[PDB]
Amino acid sequence: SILNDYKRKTEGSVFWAQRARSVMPDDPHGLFISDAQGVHKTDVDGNVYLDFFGGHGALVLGHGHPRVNAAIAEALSHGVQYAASHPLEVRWAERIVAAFPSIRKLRFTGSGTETTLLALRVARAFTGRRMILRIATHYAKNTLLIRPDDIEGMREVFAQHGSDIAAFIAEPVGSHFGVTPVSDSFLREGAELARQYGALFILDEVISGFRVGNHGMQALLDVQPDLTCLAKASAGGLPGGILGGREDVMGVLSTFTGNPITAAAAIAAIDTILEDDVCAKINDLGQFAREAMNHLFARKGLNWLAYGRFSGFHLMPGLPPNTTDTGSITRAEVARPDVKMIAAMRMALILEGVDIGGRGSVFLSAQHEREHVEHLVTTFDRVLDRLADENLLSWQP
Amino acid sequence: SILNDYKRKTEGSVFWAQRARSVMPDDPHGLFISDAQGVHKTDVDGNVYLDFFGGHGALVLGHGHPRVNAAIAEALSHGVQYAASHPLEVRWAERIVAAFPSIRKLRFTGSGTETTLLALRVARAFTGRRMILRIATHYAKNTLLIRPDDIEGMREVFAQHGSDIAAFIAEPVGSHFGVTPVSDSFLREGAELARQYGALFILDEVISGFRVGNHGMQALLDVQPDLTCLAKASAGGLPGGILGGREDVMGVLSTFTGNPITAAAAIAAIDTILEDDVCAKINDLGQFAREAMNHLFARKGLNWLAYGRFSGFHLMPGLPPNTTDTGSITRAEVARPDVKMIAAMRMALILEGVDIGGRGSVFLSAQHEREHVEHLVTTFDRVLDRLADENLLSWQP
Repeated sequence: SILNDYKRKTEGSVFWAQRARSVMPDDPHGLFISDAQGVHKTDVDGNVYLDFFGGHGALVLGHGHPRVNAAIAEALSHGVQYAASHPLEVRWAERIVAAFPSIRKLRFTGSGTETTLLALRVARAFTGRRMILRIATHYAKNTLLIRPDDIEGMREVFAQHGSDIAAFIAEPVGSHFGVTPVSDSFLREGAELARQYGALFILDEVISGFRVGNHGMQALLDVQPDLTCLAKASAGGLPGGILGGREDVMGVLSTFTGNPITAAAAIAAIDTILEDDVCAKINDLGQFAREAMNHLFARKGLNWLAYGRFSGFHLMPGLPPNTTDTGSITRAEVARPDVKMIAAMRMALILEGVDIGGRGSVFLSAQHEREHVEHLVTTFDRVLDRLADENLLSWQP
Repeated sequence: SILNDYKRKTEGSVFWAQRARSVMPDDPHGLFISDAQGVHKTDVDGNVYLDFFGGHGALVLGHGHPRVNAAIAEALSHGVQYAASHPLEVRWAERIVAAFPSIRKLRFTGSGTETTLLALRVARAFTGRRMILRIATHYAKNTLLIRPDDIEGMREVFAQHGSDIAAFIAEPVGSHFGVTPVSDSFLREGAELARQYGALFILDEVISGFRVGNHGMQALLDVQPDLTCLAKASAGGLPGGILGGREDVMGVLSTFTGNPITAAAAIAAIDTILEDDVCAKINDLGQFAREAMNHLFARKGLNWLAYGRFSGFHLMPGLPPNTTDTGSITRAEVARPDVKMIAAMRMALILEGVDIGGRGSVFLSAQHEREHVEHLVTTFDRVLDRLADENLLSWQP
């Protein structure tokens, strides 16, 4: 079986998973990783994998890009781990202001989490209002919830509550870079409704920043958010966040200090992304990968769909591969894929030497090539056959 | 003047502060740091400072301890920046469970902020209750506030609201490691009130962990918190946090994955702290420093007080140095020190080659010695004379 093959391939991860279970809360064991470089990683058993998810978006340039690692090495040699005032942080900030037209002034934070938290406090401070509107992910007294793409629900929320809404906060593309898609038009209307009711619009660009393009998702949306949240690729793949925005709104900021090692990584990563035309190349690769996967599903006679935008894709078992409207995903109308099937899919991919994320998600990096995507297609072909072998596939759409 | 001497000593920091002001929200310029090692740091002008605050508590072992840096270097050479499953994270977790008797199971987080946030969500999940009790710092519909050491206010809060309180969360020693002191007895009573009303008790050990002793502040309090928050020294001085606690409460956990570089630093730092008896040595140094500073104030005829516990101290201008009850600080009865005086104090210390934190706070590390504390005393003697020179000191208690 897939499961027994997987356990036999990863006996060292089984060993470590047992030690982990004794000190952490509690289906099949996860993969313990010992090394990574480029677009490959190695587990504790010495198996090598082609990696399509390591970093969860934070590694736009792949594992250990030489320019980033050289900057980190030089910064480490000076011995400063934290500083509120450091030249590298200023140079990092200069890149962020230059990239995002809406970001006039910024503050560094310890994490993406602290950034969105700080953004809400700043919105409440600046407006004096108490309530925050956010988009529902699955379906907190000052939290209002709205389903993605539910324009009419959003209008009723503002009509009933708009004068008490400090801000509307939204992640573009969709939750977790598009697992639940949200339309650009829904974000633009929410920004307009926010302005008309005196609420701020906070755009969470923690994943989109320095991935979808050189000036953020907000440039693609033609929207000027009052506040922008950044981290991940905008921090060179290292820990830390950035809250940026309008001068007047950021003025309300007039324990985390600052991280010069992260700043060194961010300067090198941003310059490489700009110089090497990385966002365009991974956007093209993402479109190639979605088209190749949907052609594979069609070839095999399977009602699966590869969906998404930019340098990522996601899989929805149960929709036909020629599907163009992802509304049934956004509206949570598609049946949840069988959890045993998804687990076996992830295990079978690992048996073939490939790893992806979650229930079937992929990020592409600057170091992936079309040849790697073709290897993913060939591997998925075999994985689907093995799922069929174990009666884990359904064919009704 | 102090101010003009300071500007002349730090002209390179003036240069960088100008570039910083163009990209960040907006009294005197901060010190831009280029290098650090041991208990010293260097600014962009090449001035060297004896450092009593770098890391804000996170550097229990000083700047660039050789054992920690060797571990970080070895971990970096393998190229893995993030992993949910990595052997070093398991070994790090084994140290945390071994150190804290209350921590049976733990989850790693991206930051101290994410840890206290996650702790509140876990408390609400486990209890089903909506409200959180925390201690007031200066004097959020589900947030209840109580002043430090206000036992009677705490009882009334529980009488009026206790069945809806998911948790009482408190930082030991006091806000920012004792700037506003809170008594151990107040924490013990709050833990008892929490249990009796079905609320969880969350102890924020982000600063106390692996600083006050080898088994946390909770061992010194004889309290078994349901959840413990850790970061800073418990993460080897590197980014990341840890939420630990009771098996049943952590069971409610059954985007951050894990950081093997932080784990490498934490293993090395914890082992060094344990092996080298560091907590006892910096507790002794902290007591020495408070006594030496209060003797200095007495010698000079000044009504200033050095207060605090463990490896830190804080300064309260306006209280006599023989003061033993810090209740007037806890009750916010002491007048706020003049902001011009505090700024000049910090600048004058820098002119003498020393740096401290905030409005007069100090952390001591494993690499500080009594000789360094004596140099701080001698330097403060001169700084106080210069404050008097500029009519910045008041002598009424």
